[PDB]
Order: sequence, then structure tokens, then C-alpha cells
Amino acid sequence: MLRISQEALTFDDVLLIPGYSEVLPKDVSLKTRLTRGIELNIPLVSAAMDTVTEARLAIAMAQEGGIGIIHKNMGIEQQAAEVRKVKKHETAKAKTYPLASKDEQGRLRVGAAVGTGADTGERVAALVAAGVDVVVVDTAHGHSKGVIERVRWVKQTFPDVQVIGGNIATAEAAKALAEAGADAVKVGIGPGSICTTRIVAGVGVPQISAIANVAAALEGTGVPLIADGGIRFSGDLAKAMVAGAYCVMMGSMFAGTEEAPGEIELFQGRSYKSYRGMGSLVPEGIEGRVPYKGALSAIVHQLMGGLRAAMGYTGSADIQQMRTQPQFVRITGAGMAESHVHDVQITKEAPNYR
Amino acid sequence: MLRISQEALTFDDVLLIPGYSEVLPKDVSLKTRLTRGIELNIPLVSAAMDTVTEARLAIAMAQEGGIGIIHKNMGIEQQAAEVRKVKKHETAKAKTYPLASKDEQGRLRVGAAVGTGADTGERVAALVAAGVDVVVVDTAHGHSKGVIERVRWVKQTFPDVQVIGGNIATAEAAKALAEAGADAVKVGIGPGSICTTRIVAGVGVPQISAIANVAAALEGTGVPLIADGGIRFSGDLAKAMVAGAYCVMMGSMFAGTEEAPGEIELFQGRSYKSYRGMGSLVPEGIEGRVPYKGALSAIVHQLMGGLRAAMGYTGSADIQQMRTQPQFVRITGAGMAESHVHDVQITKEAPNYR
Amino acid sequence: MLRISQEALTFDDVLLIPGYSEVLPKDVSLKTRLTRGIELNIPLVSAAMDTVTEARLAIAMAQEGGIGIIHKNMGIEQQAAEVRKVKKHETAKAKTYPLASKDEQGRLRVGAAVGTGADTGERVAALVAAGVDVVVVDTAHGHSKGVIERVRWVKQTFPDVQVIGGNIATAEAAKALAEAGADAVKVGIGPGSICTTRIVAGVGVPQISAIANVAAALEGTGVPLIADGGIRFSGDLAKAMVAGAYCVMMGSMFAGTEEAPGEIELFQGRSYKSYRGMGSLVPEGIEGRVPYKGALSAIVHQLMGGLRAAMGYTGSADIQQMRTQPQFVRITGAGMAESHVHDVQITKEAPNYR
Amino acid sequence: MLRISQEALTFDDVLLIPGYSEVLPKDVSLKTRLTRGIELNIPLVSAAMDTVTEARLAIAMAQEGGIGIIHKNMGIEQQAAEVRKVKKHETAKAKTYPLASKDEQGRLRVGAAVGTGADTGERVAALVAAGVDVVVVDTAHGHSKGVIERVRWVKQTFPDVQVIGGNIATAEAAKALAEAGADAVKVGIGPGSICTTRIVAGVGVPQISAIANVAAALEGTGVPLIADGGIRFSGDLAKAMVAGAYCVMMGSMFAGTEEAPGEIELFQGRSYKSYRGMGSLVPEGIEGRVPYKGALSAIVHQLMGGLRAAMGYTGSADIQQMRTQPQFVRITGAGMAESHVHDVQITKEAPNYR
Amino acid sequence: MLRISQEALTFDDVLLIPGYSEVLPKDVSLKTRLTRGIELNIPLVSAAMDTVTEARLAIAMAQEGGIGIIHKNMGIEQQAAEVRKVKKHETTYPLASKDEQGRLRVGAAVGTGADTGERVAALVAAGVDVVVVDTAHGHSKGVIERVRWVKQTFPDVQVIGGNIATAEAAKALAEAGADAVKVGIGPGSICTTRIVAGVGVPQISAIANVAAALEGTGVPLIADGGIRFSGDLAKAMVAGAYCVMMGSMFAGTEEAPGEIELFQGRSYKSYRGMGPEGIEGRVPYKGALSAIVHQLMGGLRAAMGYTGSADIQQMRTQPQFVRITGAGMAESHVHDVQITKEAPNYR
Ligand SMILES: O=c1[nH]cnc2c1ncn2[C@@H]1O[C@H](COP(=O)(O)O)[C@@H](O)[C@H]1O
Ligand SMILES: O=c1[nH]cnc2c1ncn2[C@@H]1O[C@H](COP(=O)(O)O)[C@@H](O)[C@H]1O
Ligand SMILES: O=c1[nH]cnc2c1ncn2[C@@H]1O[C@H](COP(=O)(O)O)[C@@H](O)[C@H]1O
Ligand SMILES: O=c1[nH]cnc2c1ncn2[C@@H]1O[C@H](COP(=O)(O)O)[C@@H](O)[C@H]1O
Ligand SMILES: O=c1[nH]cnc2c1ncn2[C@@H]1O[C@H](COP(=O)(O)O)[C@@H](O)[C@H]1O
Repeated sequence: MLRISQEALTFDDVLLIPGYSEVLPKDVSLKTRLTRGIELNIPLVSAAMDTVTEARLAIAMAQEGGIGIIHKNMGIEQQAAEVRKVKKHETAKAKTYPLASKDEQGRLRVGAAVGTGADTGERVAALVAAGVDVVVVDTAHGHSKGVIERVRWVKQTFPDVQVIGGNIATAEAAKALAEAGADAVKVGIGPGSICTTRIVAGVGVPQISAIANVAAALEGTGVPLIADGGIRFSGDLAKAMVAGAYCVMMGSMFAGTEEAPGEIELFQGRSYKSYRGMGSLVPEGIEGRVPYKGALSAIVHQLMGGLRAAMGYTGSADIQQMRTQPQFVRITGAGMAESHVHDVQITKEAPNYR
Repeated sequence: MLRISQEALTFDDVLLIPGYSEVLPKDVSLKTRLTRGIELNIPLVSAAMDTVTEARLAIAMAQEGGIGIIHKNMGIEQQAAEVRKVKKHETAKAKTYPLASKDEQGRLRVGAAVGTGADTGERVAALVAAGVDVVVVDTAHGHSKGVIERVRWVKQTFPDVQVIGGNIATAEAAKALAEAGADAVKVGIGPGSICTTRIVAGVGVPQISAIANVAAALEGTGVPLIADGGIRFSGDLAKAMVAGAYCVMMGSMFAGTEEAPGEIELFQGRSYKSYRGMGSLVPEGIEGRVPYKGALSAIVHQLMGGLRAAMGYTGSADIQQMRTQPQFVRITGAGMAESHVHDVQITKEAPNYR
Repeated sequence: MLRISQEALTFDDVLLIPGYSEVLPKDVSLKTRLTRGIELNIPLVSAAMDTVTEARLAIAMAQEGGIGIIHKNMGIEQQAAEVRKVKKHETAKAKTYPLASKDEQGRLRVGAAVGTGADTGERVAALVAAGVDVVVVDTAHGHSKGVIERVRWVKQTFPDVQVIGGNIATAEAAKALAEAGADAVKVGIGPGSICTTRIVAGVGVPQISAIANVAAALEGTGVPLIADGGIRFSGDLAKAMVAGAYCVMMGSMFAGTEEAPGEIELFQGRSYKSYRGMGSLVPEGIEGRVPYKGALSAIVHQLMGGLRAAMGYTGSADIQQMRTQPQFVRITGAGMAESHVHDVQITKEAPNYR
Repeated sequence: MLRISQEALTFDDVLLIPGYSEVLPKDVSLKTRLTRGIELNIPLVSAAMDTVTEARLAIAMAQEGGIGIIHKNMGIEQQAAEVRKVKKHETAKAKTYPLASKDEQGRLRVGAAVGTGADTGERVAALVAAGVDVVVVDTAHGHSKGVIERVRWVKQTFPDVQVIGGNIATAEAAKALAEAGADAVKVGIGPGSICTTRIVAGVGVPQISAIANVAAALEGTGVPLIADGGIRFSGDLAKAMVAGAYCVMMGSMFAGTEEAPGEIELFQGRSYKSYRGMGSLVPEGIEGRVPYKGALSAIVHQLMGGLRAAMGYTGSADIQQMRTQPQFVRITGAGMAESHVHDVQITKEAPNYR
Repeated sequence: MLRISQEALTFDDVLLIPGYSEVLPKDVSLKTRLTRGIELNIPLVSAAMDTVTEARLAIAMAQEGGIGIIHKNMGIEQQAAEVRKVKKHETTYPLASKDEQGRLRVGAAVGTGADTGERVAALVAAGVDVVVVDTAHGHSKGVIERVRWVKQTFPDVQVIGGNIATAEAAKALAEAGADAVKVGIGPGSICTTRIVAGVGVPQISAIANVAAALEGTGVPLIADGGIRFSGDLAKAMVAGAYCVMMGSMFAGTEEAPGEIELFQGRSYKSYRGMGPEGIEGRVPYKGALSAIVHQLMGGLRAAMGYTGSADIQQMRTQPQFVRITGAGMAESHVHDVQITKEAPNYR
């Protein structure tokens, strides 16, 4: 009697099956795309949130081979100034970043978020003049007249900039944004760590199924999809890629880095940095904090180490193979309990595990 | 070998799928029906419980555009006097309530509960003489000879009053109450926060399936169904509507408001009001308390904000569309864990989330 | 690739569906059978455990209309003396027990357990001479050469006594014990509260499926089945009956009564009595304690009140109808969470709920 | 849309069904094989981990009728010296070990692990010269060019030694190692108590399905499979055998024995020994400790008592029957809750249960 | 061998002894002095902290018959502007603290830093009633000299100096011309001075030692910090205080700076030390200031009823304490019963 379209799965519902391997984890390729026009050397994007990405973290993300999306919870002039900081940043003396995401002019790549409200035309124009590489039309519900028409307008008005539209969670939404001319789509309704959309509105799609449905819809187009939200462990990243993601966007994972906005807060013997939803104070997110994690480079190293391991296990030599060839098994709650550490009292944990 | 009719789902088993939207949350219509003859401007009913609805809260519910059902755990004269308080209440001076539920004479609408025991004939007569808009024949098991015959008797004896029968949880029960002449049916066996029917009797139907089964049964009749119990978050309300409910009845959500009976109780630095099952002291409910929530208006605002968001997400312009067009996905335990806030230490929560 | 016969369910996996009712809970019939030859006025049996049933509790069980099975963890003379105490017990003065389980001579009914070891022939003979109504050939694995041959031997050697064989959990086991001449079979491998068989041996069948499989096997024979173990709430009892049980055996529920062996133990402001597995100190059970519950009569009243409610809800006028006509829905973990009390801080609980 | 090969199960998803039994637990046979050429009197192997198996524990394992695999986290000379200790060990005076695993010369059997890195050729040669019975080519991903080629090389170079390859979790991996000439395959990707592969890489297969898939693949070959990891209770061992394992490898279960490396550590009134992953400090395991368990002989006695019970319950007279004839039921989370001790306050636990 | 001057006590070390009473709680007088020139109708002062007192709370404090001290963690123009907001505020408040021109009274804190001279000038120009030379260590050359400077340069303005905890410090500030002294080294809820520096004096003994030194000087003393219960306020008065300054008790009010934060079923507002020798936190939301004041003053009236003190002068000088042990304090609190409903004045 219920109108149920499908059962939908998320990360903890599935595991990757090992396959025959001849390429070691250290030798696989991690190169992928953010959009039709923008390549990334590693499949990582930092979230457009005011506790995650401003110039400092965006510089670091690009240096690592990913990219940062500067948040829009600031004045237009201020957001453009952040973009300019990234574009003008020069590599120091003796430091070298062989994987750095750079444009044709050799400048670090950066993105920036806009909405669909009254200041959007001016905001986009300012960001484009500041040299932004990609404009992210970023709302809670990308499958809407407002977002579709704004994506079209950016493509027409500023023909040399890349455009991402989101967020979405269905095949029909993916086709609608592709029809608007999006250079990539961003996938995720509700899975974010600090997000309460699924609880307050009762709306969303478990992220592994969301990713796969969007990936299938975009087959034949060459338009990338960005899997946004819900990543807690490096293994989730691997699963997202095999479900069809071209890259992943994370907020919580990066909010605790030195390069993220904010200062270290001490509490009960541990160190933290603040992390809050952008729809937080009828709110659809809350406010919190995450453990301090040190330099971004160390978090990236752990994440990519885990992804490289997964590619080693599945026998995937590069991202295109990882996206299209490995298989999942579906598991139960007991399968997941067995996956975690179990029946031993931990005394010393790992940087990549709790 | 087991006689199992179906797998049955409740709120946490499903999520709403986003759809194409052109109508903003602030612009959708929330109008619906309580019964064949009674319209509501918002789909909210307060429970007929002695810790939830007496005159003060019923006045407020009607002013907000919903309705209150005055409980029957009091003398007949006393219950009629509560009804009269609501009917005679006049709007103050400078306060205006544009959505107020009013009868043809401009008086605030109110309902009242009766059972099937010996004082029922007199109780109904007194409530009708007091100007009650709807008599709720309210028992633990509406699919029974007693309730069916009493619903018939009220329809025959007092032809100008609306009648609700309940509670039920099946298609055949819905048809039986409709055949008795009910102007609406009330759905819910066991899901109430303080209810222990499912534990003590082993009886009940998960509420999302209960709602959908009753909705399908009543197709072609124009008889509304009221989804009673189990609502914890505004997202549950959205799900109930898409499963086919015309409106929802809540007890726990309203027991903590200023307008509910009882005084604020202080305990471990927080404020509470009492909340107890009507089958509490072989009991089928227990006794407890819920956090103080302040004015009813603020709770209603949060609930309707969440419902408006859900309608925005599904592209539903009004309640009839919301009831009949959006789809669910079925999810697992991990899907639900991903829906809640996860993997972040909360520091500041939201009025609509914990 | 796995040899899996079926998915198997237990109590928390299912709920009873309400049906049309014309018979009130106070008016239904609870009469049933323990064995081909022994009627019970209520479907309750107390477990043959040394912390549950000796003469005092067996007397009370019979007086209530059920029956007690005296445990075998004592000398043969001692076990026979316990049986004699029950048979010789006379009702006091002004107390009357209208439902008492009595034999043709007007004496209270009682059962007693035996195993299959070396003292079994003498033990059975002593119990029969003491006037026992039913010999329970009681082992961990009733589907065995030893139990089958001992059941046959008792039927041949002592032709006037009833015989129960167990424990079993399959259709083929039920047919094998029926072929041995059992007057009833006892169902339950692993579900007992203090039992660790399923953990230590990895063996067992979820009890609702076990009951239904055995009930289907015994159709056409008139041989009762006794559902032994795993009952925690009165609702579980209702579910067991609808799955096909003729009656239920409980240990934990009765161990805390005044009539059970042992004295009240005080600990952290609460009162307890001891309760331990019979395979406890390679053990297959452990040792513990359960809350003190007062007179057995109060526990029976709560259990039967819950069963009467369930029969009222399903429209079952008597046990035969309850066993054969009502339906289940299968539920998820969220369905069960909704069944329990949820999202309210309990202040006063109920005798039948926690 | 997702590429899902199957639903996969682990231990807590299934239970063994009782069957007709004529052979008592004390009378069944536990004999099995480690490899084509090596018989074991009991189906137990100790893990090749530096907190589990060195000479002392390997001696004890062999004396009990199983075998130990000496770990490779030590110099080549040192690992060979450990092997020599086992081979040269003579039984004392008045102690007798009737089940001892011995080679043709009457010496205790022992295995040793190697990897695929640069020191492997020399390490294998040294272990073989030291008299090792079986070389375990042991890596995180046995389905790889490196492991396959190394297994071939050992078979060719040292034709008189047995070779195990692993770890694997699929049918195709099993066929690939069998084609390389492996004398047994070791099954397990991620289930180990201290392992974090499934979390960090997102890779693995629930162990009961892994075992069954490998068992089916190896039908017709006579090549044993060793079920490595995830065993927490003796019942898990029984389940592993019925899924098709020839024997099981355990680390956590043995790390707390007196014979394991390391000294007793006292903490909060209890005794512990250290236990850590071999991929612990991008780590794929962590570090911890497990309760002290005393002599290995007592743990073996409990494990085999549980397996004997399971064989008694299923009517399996020997390991070959246990592997091929009994059936499972699939269960839910509630089935598992019912399997554990429930609804009783434990006061005295058992050596084989918590 | 240790140079120990005395054993020192604080609030939980003592209890007030009941005495013969003829004046009911509702009939006692709560009037007192803030400074030798300024009178208050209730003995309450709000702390000069950026999470406690700005214009809004200061207005409410004055209206209740106490006074607020505007904090100095803001620009000079900003602080003077806060003072003017209070001085210009118009309304019934029968107990309201007002100056000779009928304007609400307000205080403002200064330090001894470089801009102090300018800050004082601006505040005085804004019509401030009292300048609080407010530092962690009032018994210092710097503070004593600044107090003297203010009394020279603007002798028309009342001056408070602090903080101090000894007889010698009290006499030094009185000599410098202070119109009141403020007592408290380390007892504040959020303060860590006693832990980080190892320095301080338990507040009851600090108050009593200062009160003895100031007998006959005409100089009132303000007991600043460590008040958790209304009973503490009563104790502080009997130990010799003329009034009490609180931060934590007021930070959770509607009138205090900041907004409500929700966390684990309760509501909170932020509270942090001005110093590090302090930490940062939050306190339960308590609603209107008027409610807190009512409870505090009800507790004080009850204590005065119990001791038979008809006014503040008697309360400061006549009642006695007993010294109690840890078991004595355990008996004083609720004990051996599971609370189900607590009280606004007892959590
Ligand atoms: O206030 C919010 N409500 C709903 N979603 C949010 C909010 N803030 C951030 N998000 C989403 O959550 C993602 C981050 O998820 P995370 O990596 O799981 O922490 C963002 O990239 C956004 O898509
Ligand atoms: O004592 C009781 N037993 C069973 N159900 C109850 C009892 N009291 C109230 N209810 C039901 O529970 C609903 C309220 O559920 P809630 O909104 O989840 O708190 C009521 O409208 C009633 O249908
Ligand atoms: O030591 C034991 N091991 C396994 N099962 C037991 C043991 N002791 C009692 N039982 C079973 O557990 C049942 C009682 O279960 P309960 O009503 O859930 O407490 C008994 O009637 C027996 O069938
Ligand atoms: O650091 C590690 N990472 C992954 N797996 C490990 C690690 N260390 C040991 N294992 C595996 O875990 C098994 C032991 O699992 P256990 O019996 O569940 O404690 C070993 O035999 C190895 O197969
Ligand atoms: O950072 C700080 N260090 C030391 N003392 C402080 C600090 N902040 C405030 N105080 C003091 O603590 C008092 C407030 O104490 P409370 O009433 O116990 O919360 C203030 O009036 C100040 O005297």
C-alpha cells in the first residue's frame, strides 16, 4: 500500500569484495575530475562551510591535489577576497607540492559557493572577477526551479567558469541539472554529520544508493558527480567511489585541521575545533565540535592511504576502474560489528581509527 | 508455517524522496480535514489525555488552526464545562488568529472523547448540548461491536454533530467504522510514547503501514483518517501525511507546553511537565514527564516548519498532493544512523532536535 | 552456498494484528491442555529448575489452574516426597481455588522431571508411586535415541501416567517424540533467560518459528506442545499461543515469587531472589538473580490479564481460536522500539512493565 | 544500480538446527586436516601474531592436537630458532599427550609465517632447514600476483614442505591459490578482533559467507580451508565448521593464555595480557589487551566442549559429517538477543561465557 | 616551621546560629551602603564582566534597588555610551537606586593600564556614579596610586578599589581615599587564581578580616565572588560585608549579555572569566533577573528572621556562627531521599 520506490543503502550496509590484484597500493593512480573542465590529483573536496573552508584551508586542499569550496556566510567583497588570496598564493622557497591543483596560468584552483537569493548575481560576478575556478550553486534542494535557472544563468553570463549544481539525490534530479548545463552535480540530501534534514523534514536518500542512482543517470554524459556528506572513515571514501562517485566532499573530517577556521578549544583533556551546520541557528543542522587533528596533510595522507589500500584489495589500478569494476556485498548489523574492532579492550588506537 | 500477513513499517524505516519543486516551503498550503464536516488549517490534533488537553490547550490548538480533544477522565458536567469554555472564548483586543478553527457561528472548534461504558449516553448528550463540534468515540480497540454500535447511536441520536471512531489499525476496521457512519477514523494501536499495549498484549501494527492500509481502505469514501501516536520529530509528521494521513494526533509533543494541564516540575537543572498514559494506573501505559517546551505556538511553528520543508523537498504544493504523490525509500538501521546527527560532539542543540 | 533451511523469527520480530471483536477480555476462555490427558484452566507451567519449582510453588501453580514441574536436582526419595506434598495438600478453611488443576480423585496436579541417566528407572518408579500426574523426560536434546527410548519405556512400564518429552525445536523432532508415544512435546532450544546453549554450542531455533514448526508437525495428532523459554512480557505469551503453543513454561518469571525456593536477597535498595540455569556450574547456563515479585497470584493475574487483552484485541473467544485464527505482522527493529515506551522520562512504572 | 554480488552473513546471523542424534558429545571424533599432508586431532590453529604464537604456545598447541604458526615479526635466525625449539621439545617424565600433533619422526608439528618481501627466500629456506612442517605465505591480500608466485616458488624449491596461502575471501581467490599449488588456503579478510581493514579500506566479506564460498570452490580438490578470525565464542567455532571450514585460526582467544608471549598486566582488579594487530603501529589494526585466561589447556577444553556439544546437537559423529550435513537457520537481531543471556541480573558467570 | 597566619574559613565551613526574633522576614530592612556616599535598598551588585553587566542588566539591577558595574572589555567611547544608556533610561520601581537628579545609578570598571586616566574622564563625563578601580591585586602600588589619582582628579565621584583579602590591604585603600573596598581573591566560580598562582584567602575569613580593619573608617566593603546559594549571601553579611557582588548568579538571566544555548535537555547562557587565571563556560538559563533577586532576598530575609536581625547594620554586627565539619555540611544539604521535584532556590 505504501509508495516505496526501492530499498536504499548507505556505507555501513555494504563492503567491497577483494579481487585479483597485480598493482600495489603505492602504485595506483588517484587522478579524477571535479567537473568536466577541472582535474583533481586526489578525489577530495572540502565543504563550503564557515567552520571548514576559507582561504587557508583552500590553499592547502589545492596544494594536496584536491580543492576547497569557500563558504558564502560572509559579505560578497569578503568572499571574493578569500578567492583572491588562493589565486595569488605562491609556493615557498623549499616547499614543493607536486600534486597541486593548478589552472592554466599556474595558479592554485579554488571554488566558491553561491545560493539563489537576491545577492547571487552580484556574488557570482565578484567571484568570477576574483578568478574563481568553479562556482558552486549550493542549496538544500538542487532539484528546484531556482537552482536550475541560476545554473543556466551562470553558464550563459560567465561562459569561462565551471559550474556545479546541488544538492541532489535522484536520477531525475541529476538529469535536470545536466540539462541546465551543470559541469558536475553534487549528491547528498541529509547524510552530513551535523545535518538534521532527515529528522526535521523526514527527507533524504541513504548515500550509497543516492550516489549509484545519480551515477547511472549521468552515464553517457561525462558529467562528474561529487559525493557530499556522511564520510566518517577512509573506508567510506572507497565505498563512495565504487558506488560511482568521481570525488567526495567532506566537512567534519577537515574541520579539526590546523588550516580550518577557528582556534583549538580544550575540554576534558582533549583538543577540539568548532564545527557547525550552515542551516544551524526552523533549523536543519546543529552546532558542535570535533577532535583536533593537526595538519591537513596528515588527514589527507590517512584518507588516501585507505583509498590506495582499497584499490589494492579490489585490483583497481586507477579511479576509472575503481568506479566501474569492483563489487559490493550487502551485509547485516552483525557484519558491521565484525568489521569494527570487537571483543578486545583497546589501549592504543590509531590515527585512522577513533 | 506462521500466519504472517505482511511486513509492516514505521517512521524510522522510511525516508521521503526529494522531487522537482517550484513551490517554496513558505508558499505551500497546509489546509486539510479532521472529519467530513470539519476543516483544519493545519494538520494537528491534540490527544484526549488528562495531561494534554483541557480547555486552555484546546483553545490554543483551535487558535493555531488545529483542534483539541478534551479528555474524559473527569465528571460529565466537568467535561461539558470545558467544552463550553472553548466555545465561549473570545479573541482579545490586539491579538489576532487568522488561521483559527471556527464553526459556522464563529466560535472556536473543539472535540471531546467518550467511551462505550454506562455513562456514555449521558456524556455524549451533555457534550452535544455544550456545543462540541465532534464526539470522539475513543477506545483501545475500535474494531469492536461496542464502538461500532455506539458510533451508529451518536449519528442517529445527535444528527448535527460530527463523529470520530477509533482506534484502529487495519483496512477491515476502517471499513467497519465507515459502515457505522463515522465521519473520520483514528489510526493507532500501540505506537504512543507512553503506551505499553504492544508489550503487554503483544498487539499492534507499525504506524506507517497502519496508516497506509487504512488510507487505501477509505479511498472512494472521502472519510478522513487521523494518525494517532508515535510522532517524535517533525519529520515523522511529514512521513505520516505521505503515508495517507489527513492529520496527526499527538500527546507527548504537547504535554510539555505552557497551555497543557499541570505545573512545571524542576529536576536535575531542567524543567518538565507530567505526562501519563490513560491506561496507566492490568495497565497498558505508564507515567512520566517530558521536557518543558514553553508556549504551544513555538512547538506548532517548529512542527509546521518541518512539514513545510518536507513539502518543499517533495514538490508538494498542498496536503492533497503531499498525501498522494511523493514516494518513500525503505532504509536500514544504518540509514537511520546516518539521518541523525553522527560523529560530532554536539555543544548547542536545536529547538526541533533533542 | 550456505545450507540455510529458513529465516526464523522470535517474539520481538512479530506483532499480533487486531481483528473484529465481540467478546470482552473478561469473558474469554483460557482453558487448554498440558498433555492429551491433562487439562489446564490457564496456559501456565512452571519450569523444572531448582530455583523455580518445588512443592510450595507447584501447589500454588495448580491452585491457579496451571501446573508445576518439580525439578530433579535432588535425591529420588526427596523428589518423590515433594510430589507427595502436592498430592496430599488440602485447601484451607475459607480459601477457595475455583480454577485448581485437580486429578480424578480431587488432588492437586503435579509433574516431575527425569533425565535419561542411570537413576532414571528408579526415579520414574518412585515419582509414579508418589502419585505424580505427568513424568517429564527432560533433556537438552530431546531429538535423541536416549530420550525416545526412555519415553517409550515409561509409556510401557507405567501405563497410567502421562509423559512429556523434550526439549525440541523442529518438525522432525516433534514427529519422533510423538512416534515414541509422548502425550505432549516441549519446545525450546536455547531461548531461556539464563541459557547459553546458543552461544556455547551455536545451536538453536528462534522460538516463534520453533513453536510454529512443531505445531504444524503435530496437526492431526491431538498432541499438545508446550512452549518453553524466552517469555519476558505477557505479550510474549500471547504471541506464543498464536504461533501454536497449547501452553507456556516459564522459569525467570516465577523465580522471583514468594512461593519459589530461596529467600529474598537485598541489594542496592531492591529485593531479589536467586535464579540459575540447570546446566550452570562445559556449562550451558549461568547464575543470577531476578527482582522479587511477591505472591505468585499477582504475577499470574498480570500474565493472564495481558493474554485476555490480546484475545480481546484479536477477537479470540477461547484458546483454540487464539491458536489457530489470528495473524501476525513481521516488524523491524524500529517497529519494536515504537512498541516499547519511547521518548518520555518514566517516573512511575507498572507491575507488568519493567 | 549498485554492483552487489550477494548478501553475506557472519556468525551472529545464523544458528545451527538440532537434528536426530545417537552419538554423545563425548564420543564424537574431532579429527580433521590443516593441509593435504597434515592431520590435526582437534580443529584449532593459533594465529601468527607476536602476542599469540612463539615456541611456548606452539608447543602447547601441538600437544593439545592442534598447531601453532610462529609469527614473522622477528629476525630470520630468531624465527628459525623458535621452530627448532618446537621440533626438539621432548615430553616430560609423567606427562602424556595422547592427541599430540607429530610428524613422521615423532616430533611436534609447527608452522611458520612468511610474507612476500625481500627477505622471504632466505626466511623460507631457514624455516625449512629448521624442520618446519608448513610454511604459511601470509598476507593481507592472498589473491595477488605476489602471493601466488611465492606459493609456487616454495612448492618448487622445497618440495617436502607443506604450504598454506592466504588470506582470501572468495571462490576465485581459492581457485587461484589452489592453482598455485597451495596445500590449504586461509580464509578471512577483516573479521579479526583487532583488525580494522573493513573500516580503513572498506573491504571484506562477512566470515560465514566467506567460508562457504571458499568451501564450495574447493569441492573436488581435497584442499583444506582454514577459517581465520572473528571467533569469539565456542559456538562460532561450530558454525565455522558447518559453513565448511576444516579448522579455525584464532588470535584473541589464545593471547590471554599463560603460554602466549608477554606477562600478566593488572588493571582495575582484573588480569590481562597484551594483544595487538600485526598491521598496527596507514595501520589496519590497533593495540589492546585481553583478559588473562590461565593455561591454554583450559581454553581448549572449553572450546572443544562447545564443539562436541554442537556435534551432539546436530547428530554429527565426526568432522566430515559436521562440515557437510547440518543446516542453519538465518536469524534477526532479536533472535541473537534471545540467544544471549537476557532479562536476568548475572551474579556468577561461566568460563565459556563472558 | 611553616609561616601560617591563621586557619581561614569559607561559606560551607560555617552556619548562622538562630537567635531571639521579634521581626518577621517580611518586615526587616535590607537597606545598606555601597560606598560611604551611595546607599542601596538591597545588598546586591552585579559583576563587571562582559558576560554579566552591560547597560541592560545594569538598568535592571538599579531598578531592583542594587547596582551594576559596567565591564571594561570594550572601547572607552563604548563604555561611556553604556553608562549614558543607564543614566538616560526612563520608566513602577519603588526601590530603584537613583542619584540626586533622579537618574538610575550605575558603576563602571577601570584598570590601571595606559588609557585609564582617559577612561575615567569619559566615564565621569557620562555621569557614572562610581568608578571601580578593578584589578586582580588591589594591594599594589599601582592600584593604590590610581585610587588616589581618581580622588584627586575627580573628587566628586565615588571610588571603589579592589580586589583585596587582608586587613593591611583594606587600611591601605582606605588611606588612599577609597569610598569602598572590594573583597575577594580567588573565590569566583570561574576563577583559577588560587590554582594557577596558589594565592588567596577563603572568602568568609577574608570578609571578616577586612571588616575588622575597616571598623570606624566609614568605608563599606563589598564581598565579591563565591556566592552559590542565598544562604551564602546571608553568611557574607554576618561576616561583615555591606553588600555582595555576583557574576555566575546573574549571567544566566535574560538581562545579561548573550543568548540562550540549548544542550542535553537544558537551556544555558555563556559565562567566562575576564582573565590565564580563569576559564570559559556556561550557566543554566534562569529567566528574568527580578526572579533571581526575589529568591536571593527571600533567603536573606529568612536568615535575618532566624537571627533576629531587624536591619543590615544588626545583621553585620550581632549574629554568630558555628564552625561545622564536612558531615555538618552534608546534613545541611538534602540527604538520604531521592529528589523528584527540586526548588528554584535549590538545585
Ligand atoms: O546545516 C546543515 N544542514 C544540512 N546539511 C548540511 C548543513 N551543513 C552542512 N551540511 C552538509 O553536510 C556536508 C558535510 O557533511 P560531513 O562531511 O558528513 O560533515 C556539507 O558539505 C553539506 O552538504
Ligand atoms: O495508557 C495508554 N495506553 C495505550 N495508549 C495510550 C495511552 N494513553 C494514550 N495513548 C495513546 O497514545 C497517543 C499519544 O501518543 P504520543 O503522541 O506518541 O505521545 C494517544 O492519543 C493515545 O492514542
Ligand atoms: O542451564 C540451562 N541451560 C539451558 N537451558 C536452560 C538451563 N536452565 C533452564 N533452561 C531452560 O530455560 C527455561 C526457562 O527459561 P526462561 O522462562 O526464559 O527463564 C527452562 O524451562 C528450561 O527449558
Ligand atoms: O593488524 C591486523 N590487521 C588485520 N588483520 C589482522 C591483524 N592482525 C591479525 N589479524 C588477523 O586477525 C586474526 C586473528 O583474529 P581473532 O581470532 O579474531 O583475534 C589473525 O589470524 C589474522 O588473520
Ligand atoms: O578571569 C578571572 N580571574 C579571577 N577572578 C575573576 C575572573 N573573572 C571574574 N572574576 C571574579 O569572579 C567574580 C565573580 O564570581 P562569582 O559570583 O562566583 O561567579 C567577579 O566579580 C570577579 O571578582
